[PDB]
Amino acid sequence: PKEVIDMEPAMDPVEFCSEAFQRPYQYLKRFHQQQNLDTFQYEKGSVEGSPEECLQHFLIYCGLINPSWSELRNFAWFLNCQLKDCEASIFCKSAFTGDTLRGFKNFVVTFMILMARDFATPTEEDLAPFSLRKRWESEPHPYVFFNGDHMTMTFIGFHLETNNNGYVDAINPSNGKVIKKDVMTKELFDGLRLQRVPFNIDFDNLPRYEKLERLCLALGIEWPIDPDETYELTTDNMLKILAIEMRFRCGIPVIIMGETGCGKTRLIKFLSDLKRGSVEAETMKLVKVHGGTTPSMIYSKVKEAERTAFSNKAQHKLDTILFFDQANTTEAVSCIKEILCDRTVDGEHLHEDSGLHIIAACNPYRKHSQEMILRLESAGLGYRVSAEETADRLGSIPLRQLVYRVHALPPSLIPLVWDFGQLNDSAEKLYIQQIVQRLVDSVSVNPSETCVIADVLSASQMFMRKRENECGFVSLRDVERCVKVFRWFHDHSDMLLKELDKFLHESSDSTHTFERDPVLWSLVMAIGVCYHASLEEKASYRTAIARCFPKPYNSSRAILDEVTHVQDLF
Ligand SMILES: Nc1ncnc2c1ncn2[C@@H]1O[C@H](COP(=O)(O)OP(=O)(O)OP(=O)(O)O)[C@@H](O)[C@H]1O
Repeated sequence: PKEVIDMEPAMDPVEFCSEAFQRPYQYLKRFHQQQNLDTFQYEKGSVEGSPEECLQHFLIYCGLINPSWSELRNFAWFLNCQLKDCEASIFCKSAFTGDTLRGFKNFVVTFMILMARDFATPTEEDLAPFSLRKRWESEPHPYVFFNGDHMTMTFIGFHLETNNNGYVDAINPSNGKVIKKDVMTKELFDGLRLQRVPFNIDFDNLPRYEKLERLCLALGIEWPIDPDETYELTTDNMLKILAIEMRFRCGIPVIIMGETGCGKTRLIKFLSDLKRGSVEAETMKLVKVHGGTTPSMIYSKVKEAERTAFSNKAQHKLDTILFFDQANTTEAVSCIKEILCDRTVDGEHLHEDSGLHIIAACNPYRKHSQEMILRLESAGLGYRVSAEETADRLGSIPLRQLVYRVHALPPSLIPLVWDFGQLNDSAEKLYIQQIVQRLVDSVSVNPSETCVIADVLSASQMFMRKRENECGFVSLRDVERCVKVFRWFHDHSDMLLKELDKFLHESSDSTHTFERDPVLWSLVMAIGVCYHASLEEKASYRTAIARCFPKPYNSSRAILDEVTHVQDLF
């Protein structure tokens, strides 16, 4: 649109005449100039508005400098869905019968623009179109939703704090951000407190049952039941799940941006089982996408997913989900593009009344450090094909040097990706503790040493992050692979220590003739095998992990001699 307004139609005649554009444009027409929206809107007709001026309105309220037609379509579709929920609620009639809820609808549209800023506004030289992430989940995500079945709403992701001029402003939790001055009138605030709206709630100090009730209301689930409670449900995860649900229930394609460390599959499975509750039908459908996947199997799997989608919907009245993990490593990433962006599989249209939501993932596009590139090229014999002559690149850089071998994400997906988070390590250690308490089975193993195990796991993870390069971003993937290693080492830690003492007695002096913990030595083995085995700067790791170790192995020499002794034992 930005490059047609000057020289000149532009809008689709059948789409302007559609409600998905007429309703947002009608509301924007009434709101651009200042009129009370108490009048009855959405006549189920076509207003005397022009497609050109409609495009002008959506441009001046889209904010981003150079929007494609896809981004305008996303904005308008999202805004239409949200205003449809607003009209479906009895709050317009609530204001009519209250006669003092004035200023409610201007706040409604302003907050709509805010959450649209959230949703339909994203944004090395060749990685610049991809790695340049202006907004992360470490940003304000003000969210409001209208719960269909009942008459209670949910205001998540922000706070309402009394302003100095008598008003109430949007203050984000855990810090001070004073965005959106003068958004509402105090009569709306009074009517809201008359309506007992759950506004300005810090969800970090609310019970699991109550937060699940808040979700089920927000997720529109009636008679909620709690399917899983072994996963911590923080505020940011709530923001993510509501973001996904809004995205795929309004119509926006939902591509997921994040690294392997972040928990994405777990969260979507959580959402799917919350939607399902107790039916035995297969709702979530994981698809493992990898660097040998060709379009035939993706097309076939999507077809079978839509088949099982009819199966679920027609005779269960349920909504299912199909998921793709790291759906970027395939040379057929664009196949995922036509699957999800324009709703067409292998040239065949995907039915909106079938009942199915497609969610795909993506890896972050970032080049390795030159230090580990030297490490790789020096791994004995160098690579067969050098970088200048590698055919499978994305730009001027081979996939061999990237942190994930990921091909160029096609356009019309860049305006769609949105990051889940970097796993800031504030909740990393808690998840590690949960894993090490769930899968170690330490009912009677070590009442307090489990804290030490989790802490040294987090310390090693921080060592991995506190270094310019990493193997493959094995964050929260090597820990859930090494808890099992630790459990195995403890399970056989009985004859191992006996053989250790025998070997050290029959082949060494009295220095290695001391008792060792069945756990701490097992911890030394787990760190030696999962983490200390791979990296080539082992001295630094030995000196930077000896801190979290207790008295027997306070230094690097102790850890090294223990690992070497066990290798010699085997
Ligand atoms: N002039 C227009 N007026 C209204 N909507 C438009 C206009 N042009 C495009 N759109 C909207 O843009 C959306 C995306 O466009 P479309 O799928 O044709 O993109 P594309 O350029 O073919 O995609 P890609 O290059 O990613 O394959 C369509 O669903 C359509 O509704």
